[PDB]
Amino acid sequence: SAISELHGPRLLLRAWRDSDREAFAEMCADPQVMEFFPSVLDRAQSDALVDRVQAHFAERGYGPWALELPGEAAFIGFTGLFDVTMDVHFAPTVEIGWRLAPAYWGRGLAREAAETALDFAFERLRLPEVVAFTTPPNRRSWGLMERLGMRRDPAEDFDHPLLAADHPMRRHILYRVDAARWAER
Ligand SMILES: CC(C)(COP(=O)(O)OP(=O)(O)OC[C@H]1O[C@@H](n2cnc3c(N)ncnc32)[C@H](O)[C@@H]1OP(=O)(O)O)[C@@H](O)C(=O)NCCC(=O)NCCS
Ligand SMILES: [Zn+2]
Repeated sequence: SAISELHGPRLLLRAWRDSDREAFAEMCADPQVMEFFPSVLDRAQSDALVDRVQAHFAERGYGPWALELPGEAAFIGFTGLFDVTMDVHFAPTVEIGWRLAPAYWGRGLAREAAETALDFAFERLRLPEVVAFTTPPNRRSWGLMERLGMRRDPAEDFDHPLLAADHPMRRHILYRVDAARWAER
């Protein structure tokens, strides 16, 4: 396979390692990290998530990269691209998502990771568009989407189809950025 690593000024976006699973599990168990998600995850659930990531990298050659901070930390979380195949109005497409350990918030690291992942999406993969979705309360998350230059149509708000019809977290907002908008920043 030989999954290609992506480099920013500060960040290394790399394939996941066994050593990552411990660090990622405490992130998944952190109520500040998982605040706008349905719940925190146990070790088994966190490992399942990593298995899905590795399987995504095996099939597609890209995925949510593990974020390394050379000269500081081996693992501060993930940022990158996931294929959207679920039954939503904007499928099929590619989504960008991110999760940082709280110690690394407020540093522009999610921004830098996301810019590196989108550079890849538009320059190497040459995708027409990348989406991002989150819940309205998760201001840190859609705050990053709009600072990245992604734009929301409130009319494109949707109920996540892999949650229950009456799930309290069901309502998601959609941000989009196309090759043209990304190149124009
Ligand atoms: C969503 C999340 C990744 C955002 O991370 P973040 O660190 O807030 O985002 P950025 O990398 O853009 O950093 C922005 C902050 O750094 C500051 N900053 C400092 N130096 C900066 C730099 N060089 N570049 C950019 N921002 C910089 C900005 O002013 C801003 O400060 P503020 O948040 O207090 O206003 C993070 O809150 C998180 O992991 N949350 C939990 C997981 C989650 O919900 N993910 C979304 C799933 S839908
Ligand atoms: Zn959600």
